[PDB]
Amino acid sequence: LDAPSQIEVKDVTDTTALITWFKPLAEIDGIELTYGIKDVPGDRTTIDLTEDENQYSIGNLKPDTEYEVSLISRRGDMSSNPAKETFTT
Repeated sequence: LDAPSQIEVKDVTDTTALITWFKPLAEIDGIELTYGIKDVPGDRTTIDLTEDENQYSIGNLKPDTEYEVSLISRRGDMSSNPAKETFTT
């Protein structure tokens, strides 16, 4: 599976951020989005999106903190390779 393309984090405030991407080429059941404070290994929330969703708004983040977001395309048993980006509030 092809990973989501043109992933951009925009509209970042001290506590919120908007993640946007382009839908993968291949048909997929959904996208798994995982985000958390970059250097805290245990801080990882995963959201399962449906194939139709192309953006996700995150709130209640910590100010002046570096975060990492990772996205994977899914289709049954299969998953794409993860694509990751960092952003700072």
